[PDB]
Amino acid sequence: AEKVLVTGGAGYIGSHTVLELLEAGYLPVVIDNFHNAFRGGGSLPESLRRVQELTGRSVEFEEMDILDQGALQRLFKKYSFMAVIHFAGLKAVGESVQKPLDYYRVNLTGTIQLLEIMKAHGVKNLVFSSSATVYGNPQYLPLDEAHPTGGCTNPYGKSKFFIEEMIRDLCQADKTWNAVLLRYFNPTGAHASGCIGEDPQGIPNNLMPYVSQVAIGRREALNVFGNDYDTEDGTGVRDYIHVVDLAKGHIAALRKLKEQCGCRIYNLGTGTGYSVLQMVQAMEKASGKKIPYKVVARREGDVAACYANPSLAQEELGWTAALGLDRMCEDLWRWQKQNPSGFGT
Amino acid sequence: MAEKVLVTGGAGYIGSHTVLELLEAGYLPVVIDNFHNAFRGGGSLPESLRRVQELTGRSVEFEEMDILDQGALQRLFKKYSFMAVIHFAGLKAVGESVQKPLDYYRVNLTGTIQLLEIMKAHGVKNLVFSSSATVYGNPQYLPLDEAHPTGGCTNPYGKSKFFIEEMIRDLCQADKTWNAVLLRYFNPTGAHASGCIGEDPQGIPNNLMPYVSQVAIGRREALNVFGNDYDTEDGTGVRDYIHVVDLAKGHIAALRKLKEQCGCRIYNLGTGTGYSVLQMVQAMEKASGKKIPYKVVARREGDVAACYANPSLAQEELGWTAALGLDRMCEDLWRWQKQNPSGFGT
Ligand SMILES: NC(=O)C1=CN([C@@H]2O[C@H](COP(=O)(O)OP(=O)(O)OC[C@H]3O[C@@H](n4cnc5c(N)ncnc54)[C@H](O)[C@@H]3O)[C@@H](O)[C@H]2O)C=CC1
Ligand SMILES: NC(=O)C1=CN([C@@H]2O[C@H](COP(=O)(O)OP(=O)(O)OC[C@H]3O[C@@H](n4cnc5c(N)ncnc54)[C@H](O)[C@@H]3O)[C@@H](O)[C@H]2O)C=CC1
Ligand SMILES: O=c1ccn([C@@H]2O[C@H](COP(=O)(O)OP(=O)(O)O[C@H]3O[C@H](CO)[C@@H](O)[C@H](O)[C@H]3O)[C@@H](O)[C@H]2O)c(=O)[nH]1
Ligand SMILES: O=c1ccn([C@@H]2O[C@H](COP(=O)(O)OP(=O)(O)O[C@H]3O[C@H](CO)[C@@H](O)[C@H](O)[C@H]3O)[C@@H](O)[C@H]2O)c(=O)[nH]1
Ligand SMILES: C[N+](C)(C)C
Ligand SMILES: C[N+](C)(C)C
Ligand SMILES: C[N+](C)(C)C
Ligand SMILES: [Mg+2]
Ligand SMILES: [Mg+2]
Repeated sequence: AEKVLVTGGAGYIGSHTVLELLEAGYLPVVIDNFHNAFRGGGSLPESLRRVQELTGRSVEFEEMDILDQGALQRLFKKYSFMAVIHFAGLKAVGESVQKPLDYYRVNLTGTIQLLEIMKAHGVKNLVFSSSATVYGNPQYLPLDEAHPTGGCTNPYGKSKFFIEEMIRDLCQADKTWNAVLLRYFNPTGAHASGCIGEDPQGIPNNLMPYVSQVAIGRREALNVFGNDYDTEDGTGVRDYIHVVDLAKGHIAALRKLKEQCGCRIYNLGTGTGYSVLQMVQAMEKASGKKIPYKVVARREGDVAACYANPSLAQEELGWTAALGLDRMCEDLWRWQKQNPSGFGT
Repeated sequence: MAEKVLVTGGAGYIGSHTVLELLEAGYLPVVIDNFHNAFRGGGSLPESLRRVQELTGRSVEFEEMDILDQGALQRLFKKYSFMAVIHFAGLKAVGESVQKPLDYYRVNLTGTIQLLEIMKAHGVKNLVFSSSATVYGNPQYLPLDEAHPTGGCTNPYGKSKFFIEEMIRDLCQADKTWNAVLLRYFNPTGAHASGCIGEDPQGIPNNLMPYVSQVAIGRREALNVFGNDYDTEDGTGVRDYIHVVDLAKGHIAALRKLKEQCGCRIYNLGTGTGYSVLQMVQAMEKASGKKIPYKVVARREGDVAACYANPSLAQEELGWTAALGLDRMCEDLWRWQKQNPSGFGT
């Protein structure tokens, strides 16, 4: 009746969201298998221990895989969840092209297993981590919720779109379900404290963490994936949104579920697009470092540009992304500088 | 021929017929099935397979198991050397799908993903998949060629088939070492000529033909025709009925194609000719010599007016075509029904 299950909560967006939830008086229970998150010293992952410290509130956590029915059943028997925020999954567009089965497995099969447990336990309130990739190659920009979905350019985007469809079907089959599908754009930045941030395990697939690792000196130079796109400078254009703003959108989503909203879909973006080179520039500026780069071939699955029309979320969720580029860059750099090796090494 | 061909859902309708064709064509099948929609034999083998053994004088290796059981699947791939996999296993009750979506996603999606993962792990990268004309969504033009748009399915069952195609297409695009033939079946009907095996619907049939045959035999009072106000010659739905034996043979063609290291290939398995509900009723009265009373009721949710294949690509590239006609299909269906009033058993 009270707890909020947060899958993949030790990750980038999840950790920030657990923070916001706690600050807002909610009671999160987090699960993660650490596939893409650093393991803390103690029971808690590093990221979560830090959130526990920043908020002053306990973080209930369990190490587990969403693909383990057993563990999930156990978890649901142990806690009385009121809702589920589902972040757990694989998220690299380019990797998906090469390892489709891993994506279908973790993203599709893992979500199906979670929905089955939820249904079984009567916890029919969900917030799902969707993505702008479900729009496939943009037919128009900015992207609104009315733009066609499907015809994705990569297996990851298909996996997200397929999940949206399953959810719509589930909601059609049972009107008692409420589900908010959040199509995020490109989150960046970090908690203002600089204590938590984006700390991928291994080499970063995302632009910004890679860029920050270059500025801090952990990486020699950034590889720019193509410069022959139909954009102002030829490099990819994305709608960067502060991870803090994005995290806050989850609280608004929780409120929407309480209205017995049914199945709803909202973009979570700023509406302002920035190119690869513009991001590098903003980061040189924030870090005071030179961010060497070189142009390589395009990365399969990538689109030239994508940015959101965030009006719907403002109208129905009463949410808007407050923070801008400067703030994103500044927050990112603060985290990087305070944590040159991320959470640990 | 020492390597084996794994046939999932092989105790079922299309699968059993396919197993028979594989044996006759010299392949060595290993069949798996969980009995979800197949009748348990008196012994270990499913009845359908027991009969296929007698009809061919050849043996069928069989293991009772669920594709969702990773442990059993992993053991299976250790036990045998497979050169290819023909994947028939799955749930197919469209109506139930609209009500139990997750069951459909679990069995069809998760089941396939597991199978593909185990195949990969053991170096088996040759697949034949049971797809369906439903992936084309509501027809935008007729006849339906492989290039007609896919997706936009109207029920979970259909969406699941489309999702599986996409996954396989993605796997093939990623890895040029994979070969996969996606077969879009249209409306399988008929039965093996011996009348020994056929479609054995569990409970009230959801498809037209078994409902028709069951009426003929008196197992059902009368046929309910789902609408007669469609934009068709007689107003009833039009479909491309294709003999299960021809369909089965298409799978042998598929194996041959895989041998060509064909990558991802997609072919319709239809005849190219559509027939209306009323036309099938008349053809069944002709074949059976029995009365088949009907009554026109409301349209059934999700039905399209007409659906039929463009069989050219299959003929030219898969090197296959349906040889059996309408009368043969009805005749064969009737023989099976007549000789087995209650389907399988003893
Ligand atoms: N970062 C981005 O730009 C975007 C992210 N998304 C989605 O948001 C979600 C969270 O993304 P991020 O926080 O950026 O990535 P992340 O990799 O930091 O977070 C995902 C978390 O899931 C965990 N995880 C992975 N597989 C798991 C499994 N089988 N069981 C349990 N935990 C598992 C990982 O260890 C990780 O902590 C994902 O679903 C992602 O696809 C969608 C759009 C934007
Ligand atoms: N009959 C038709 O009109 C069409 C059939 N298809 C597809 O062709 C395939 C075969 O169709 P049919 O022979 O008519 O159906 P069927 O139900 O007779 O055959 C499927 C077989 O799969 C087995 N099975 C189900 N779930 C299983 C699981 N989890 N593990 C192991 N075995 C399992 C069932 O027990 C059954 O013997 C299916 O994938 C179906 O969706 C596609 C188009 C048309
Ligand atoms: O080393 C790198 C990494 C990225 N890029 C480019 O930078 C941009 C952003 O790339 P990336 O951070 O990988 O983000 P996306 O591929 O746009 O996808 C992100 O944003 C999507 C929503 O827009 C989510 O679906 C994905 O999970 C999330 O990874 C693109 O134009 C990339 O080509 C480079 O040039 N070099
Ligand atoms: O009791 C019945 C059953 C069917 N019909 C009609 O007969 C036609 C055929 O219906 P049915 O046998 O259920 O076949 P389809 O709905 O066309 O679907 C079959 O063929 C599809 C591909 O064409 C596959 O996706 C399915 O799995 C398979 O069941 C349609 O016009 C129906 O409206 C009736 O009038 N009465
Ligand atoms: C029209 N667009 C392809 C430039 C978005
Ligand atoms: C006869 N065979 C080798 C083609 C199976
Ligand atoms: C194997 N094939 C040449 C008949 C396509
Ligand atoms: Mg390639
Ligand atoms: Mg009469």
